Amino acid sequence: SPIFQGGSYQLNNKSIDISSLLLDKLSGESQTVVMKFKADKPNSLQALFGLSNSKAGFKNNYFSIFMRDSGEIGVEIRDAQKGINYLFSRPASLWGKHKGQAVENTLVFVSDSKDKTYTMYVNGIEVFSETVDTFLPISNINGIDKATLGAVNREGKEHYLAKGSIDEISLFNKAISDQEVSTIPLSNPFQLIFQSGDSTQANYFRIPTLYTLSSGRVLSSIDARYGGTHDSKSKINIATSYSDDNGKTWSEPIFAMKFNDYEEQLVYWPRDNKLKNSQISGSASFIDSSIVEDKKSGKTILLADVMPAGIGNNNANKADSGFKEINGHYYLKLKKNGDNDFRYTVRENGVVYNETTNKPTNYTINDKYEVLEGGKSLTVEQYSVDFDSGSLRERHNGKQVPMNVFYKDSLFKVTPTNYIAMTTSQNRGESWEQFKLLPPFLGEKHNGTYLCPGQGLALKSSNRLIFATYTSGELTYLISDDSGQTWKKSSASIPFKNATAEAQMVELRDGVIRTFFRTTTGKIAYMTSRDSGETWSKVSYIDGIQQTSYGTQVSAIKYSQLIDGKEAVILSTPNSRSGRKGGQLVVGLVNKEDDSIDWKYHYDIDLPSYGYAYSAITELPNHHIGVLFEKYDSWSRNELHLSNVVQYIDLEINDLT
Repeated sequence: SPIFQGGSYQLNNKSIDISSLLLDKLSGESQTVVMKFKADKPNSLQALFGLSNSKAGFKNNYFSIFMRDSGEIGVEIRDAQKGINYLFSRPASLWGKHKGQAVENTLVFVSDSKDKTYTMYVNGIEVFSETVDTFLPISNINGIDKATLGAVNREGKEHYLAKGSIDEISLFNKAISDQEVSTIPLSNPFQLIFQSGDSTQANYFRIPTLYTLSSGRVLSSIDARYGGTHDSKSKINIATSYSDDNGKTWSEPIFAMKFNDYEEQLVYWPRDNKLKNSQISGSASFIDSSIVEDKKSGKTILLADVMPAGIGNNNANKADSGFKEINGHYYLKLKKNGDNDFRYTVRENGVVYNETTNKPTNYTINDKYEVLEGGKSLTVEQYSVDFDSGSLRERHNGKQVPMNVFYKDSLFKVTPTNYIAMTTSQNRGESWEQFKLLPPFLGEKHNGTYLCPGQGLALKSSNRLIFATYTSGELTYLISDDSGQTWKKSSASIPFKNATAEAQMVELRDGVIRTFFRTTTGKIAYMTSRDSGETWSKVSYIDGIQQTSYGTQVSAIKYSQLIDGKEAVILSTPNSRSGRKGGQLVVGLVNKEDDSIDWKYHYDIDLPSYGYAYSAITELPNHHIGVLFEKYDSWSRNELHLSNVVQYIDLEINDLT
């Protein structure tokens, strides 16, 4: 079926000409390129493949498949006479190295004249799909006379010289279907747990977690993000999946926490500069999850932040908890439609009580935070979103759903601020219970704290459960000794105002906790408790790892085995002062005399220039390490709204050292 096939070409800053093999075979208006290639030391911008008009006066007449040392992939399709200059790309589409060896990437470009569409897949993932009104076949460019590997020949000179290798290349005079694409063999160093088109119906995912349960099951949680990769305000649900075989295969995702005020739509969110900041603005959401397992009860516990309709971090009421204190007890406040003030509370058995007239109403709130009148369920109409009119529209879709107090159309509404909720599973992640709000920890006039995403900590020698959270000026550890039925706080002051101090904990020895956390200084910080978390030391910093000024979540575990005769801690973080890239696992050996850590080994996840943001790590039952991570720069305004960049890998200790 192919018109051309070649192999083992080495690109060392000198192009290979293949004109007399390929050019005379190109025909018709549809084509497909399949390319298996390695590039572990790429130049800044380099072409892998070129079709050009190399004659003087025609320098803007070519097709190329190009890559950047940031991991971006794209095509150019240019014809000066037709007036067409197409450029399509997506960042963070590529792999560089895995376990000291160059990764073979599989690229498939489809040029389809019947539908007027250009489609790119890398490593089995669709990275762009672009329909045009004036279609330009790649073979139909005016005066093409060269086919080149490792450059584009423009006016006689090699432009975009490449470093790398093309192990295999094939061309077809056909636009192959999405069915035929799925049958091309792949050499992937990674797998997917959550992905576009699964049961969540979210097209985006952020904020991975991983935790190894006592049965050997590995559980993962994540943000299922509907309106692009934007934080709240937006539509976001919390989804989960588990593996019963050391991470080799994963279950179909379910919801741990979800709202029904807006539809679950799989949407292609715009990436152009005019529309990319569009944000879903009338929906409730959840954001940032954390997991722990409780030994005594056998329950699995998951917390996440909760945002009412149209609320997120920058518009949330900072001077209000959402609760009223009436003699040491806390009651959720509510505002009725037509009132200027919060005149109601939710008392015992969900009774809506009028604070102004001190009388109970005919309304109640159920365990699901839904409103009943005289025992009868009230409803609201659902919204859906679209870009059909050229901008974002949010509108009623004709479907009735239970009236919830976090919803925009509810007769009774909560304070517009941030909350924390918990759910539990009694079957290790196969189903999740209805969520319950946690109470305020810092008083009536203080907004909720922010949960640190990743793992809670279960102390080895006791029944103590701890979840780190942050707020302005401190880490607020939430402690429960009774399977999450009651909670208390433990504050640890930090020398930063308004930092995103996302924290993760390890147990060095019984009752001894070291917490590693994100700061605003470009260094990872730490503090120790020898108290089982009652009291905390001052702050110190890690040398040998760099972050940016705004910083990035760091994951941390205590390994179960000795390395070079000593106990070991493993950290996962970007190691770069420029952006969220240069991902590492760093292995530290503990000194038994003073609890200091000697960071002795630094393992390269991929190339220094390739994206790496938030991450999850766990020791798998077989002593391997599982890593689930954002493989892109999640801060950059150039890398927003990418699908299937949250990816999973498996490593062994001997790879790291």
